[PDB]
Amino acid sequence: FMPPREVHVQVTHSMPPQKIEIFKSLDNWAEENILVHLKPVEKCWQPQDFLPDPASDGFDEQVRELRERAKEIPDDYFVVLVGDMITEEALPTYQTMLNTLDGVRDETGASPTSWAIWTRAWTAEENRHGDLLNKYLYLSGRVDMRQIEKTIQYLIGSGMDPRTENSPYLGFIYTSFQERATFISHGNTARQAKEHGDIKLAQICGTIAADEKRHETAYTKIVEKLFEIDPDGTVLAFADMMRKKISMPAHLMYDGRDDNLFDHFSAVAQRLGVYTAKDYADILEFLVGRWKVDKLTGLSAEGQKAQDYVCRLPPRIRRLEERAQGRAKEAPTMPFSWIFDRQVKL
Amino acid sequence: FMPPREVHVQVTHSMPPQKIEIFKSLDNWAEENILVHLKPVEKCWQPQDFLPDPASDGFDEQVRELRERAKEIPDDYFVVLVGDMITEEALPTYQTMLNTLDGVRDETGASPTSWAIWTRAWTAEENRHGDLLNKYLYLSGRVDMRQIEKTIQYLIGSGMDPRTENSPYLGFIYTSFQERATFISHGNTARQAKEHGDIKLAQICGTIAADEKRHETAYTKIVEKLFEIDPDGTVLAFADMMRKKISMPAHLMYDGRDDNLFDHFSAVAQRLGVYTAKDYADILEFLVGRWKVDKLTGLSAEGQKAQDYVCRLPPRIRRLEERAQGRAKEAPTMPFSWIFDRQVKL
Ligand SMILES: [Fe+2]
Ligand SMILES: [Fe+2]
Repeated sequence: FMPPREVHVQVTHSMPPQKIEIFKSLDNWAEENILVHLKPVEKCWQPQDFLPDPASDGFDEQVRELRERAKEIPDDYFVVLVGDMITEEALPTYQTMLNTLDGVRDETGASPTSWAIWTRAWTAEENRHGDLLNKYLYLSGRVDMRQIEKTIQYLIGSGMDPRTENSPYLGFIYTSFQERATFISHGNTARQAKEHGDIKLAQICGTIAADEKRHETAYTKIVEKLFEIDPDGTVLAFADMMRKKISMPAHLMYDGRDDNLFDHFSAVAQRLGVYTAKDYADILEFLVGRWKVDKLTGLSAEGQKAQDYVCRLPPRIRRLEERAQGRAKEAPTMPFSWIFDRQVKL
Repeated sequence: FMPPREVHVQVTHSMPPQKIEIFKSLDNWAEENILVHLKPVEKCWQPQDFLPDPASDGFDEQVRELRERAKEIPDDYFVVLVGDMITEEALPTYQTMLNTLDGVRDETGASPTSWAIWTRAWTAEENRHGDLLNKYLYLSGRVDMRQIEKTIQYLIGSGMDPRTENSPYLGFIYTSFQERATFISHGNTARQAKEHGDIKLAQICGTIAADEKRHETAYTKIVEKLFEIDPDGTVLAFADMMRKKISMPAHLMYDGRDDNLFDHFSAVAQRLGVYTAKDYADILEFLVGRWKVDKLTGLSAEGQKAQDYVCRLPPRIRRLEERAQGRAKEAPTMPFSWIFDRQVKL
């Protein structure tokens, strides 16, 4: 019953150590540019805002309406939603990931540094996503919670190596790409929940999307400054990540039944138009756009090629991955333990 | 609206670096002595096992029975249960904490080392506790979930510095003490749920207790080997931790309303006999017993005093903290946002 393992040689601490200082120097910069994308907790929504109120006489009719509505939502959607939700619940991993990063790590668990304050805050904000989606899914009755729980335990046990090699350059680029992927993801699960008549679920997805967009803005701003301070190392970092392809935090997903669970979940996501290969491209083009990569000049021999590769990658990735031919018609149907081994097209 | 902050100078990397090797050496030892307390995921219980089944015709009558029973459980209990639950949900922090530890850290997020495998697995096991208690509490309708959620967000944002200084010696002693504290905690919330007629909740707490006992056994076994390999550094570490007093992972608890929320939650917990100053002693006595600290001989000048301090501490802590006089009668009554500002004795 072994889950899938990371298949690539594991590289640690691949950024010149003499560069930690730049992040220690950037500390106050971060305090005034990042710790603003922090809504005070009192201002933040909480999951309870979107769920039946267990301390109200309303509770029953609310739970009943929730379920009544969930019937008009297809299984394929739920598979995607569930996958989405599982990714979210693997958060401990993700915090841990951010804390592998060399100049921006929380050395104690309660470090007073801007980098740490941000990490602990982002995590606290992120924690509400799992909770919300979880309970929603629980209440819905449309899904197999035990299999979903099992999946999550496998996932956290497995972890992820996003191949950031302990580099804040790579780490912050990764998360930049990452968070945008899930803004689109939820953006669409939201759009689609409305289309299937469930405004309250659309609201759940939409709010989660808003949160991921705010975080996107923050991590890009860190990278923007890195591009500004150290163009060379940064372009190099961006090209490195793209060469490796960004791998989603949930790729080692496993439910004890399906050895290609991630591939399969992603396929459904793609068929429904929730998150496509097309989007993956749109992300780094946006990112090449945002970081004005084309507008950079004066770099090292190695910088030249890195820039050009990263600038010219989206059109190629576009063609390469727009031949949905074998799979945008004769995709097989496949069971999913998350929905009691009911089946959906791939 | 600022939460409480850690009040002690933050010390990092206080273990001689030349000692990382001992943990790298201990790697295979850990694989055959620790990765056994790993029940395969398939064998593990999941939260759904203890909750109403949302995909059953039974769901309603189950939710109904759950709440009917929660009425016969007093508010003070719930305060304790909720605080217990919040501590649990601060898990991201705790994984992060274990990963601050120098020779036992996960360098990548999916490190193939025994130490990392254990950390990721322990975390995946621990994740179920929050989920379970959360949903239970949500269904119960006896508690204010929004205030609980808000508390959690503050908590994760705040984190904890358990003062382990990046030392696996200190880290593993901390978690050794820690996990035993919550085995007792849950042991008693369990006993007491039965006493108030809610067997299903007793089962929830009892199962969570079983998990923590398994983990206790593992972390003590790491420390046992450390005592065995390096008696000096270890006794020194144990005395250091005790001098500092072990601080619970949730001490910086805050709900936007009560500036001494931890103290207040702990007080209720003490009044109900869930976790007392008396217990805190019983833990390190058990630990001084378990690690046969008294039976050690041949140490350094500094080792002598460290051993004796640690051996003779529990009786003193016992007398010192058994004068529940000012507080084991005329404790004030106090509101708790976790229960809609209803009040309980302290
Ligand atoms: Fe998220
Ligand atoms: Fe626990």
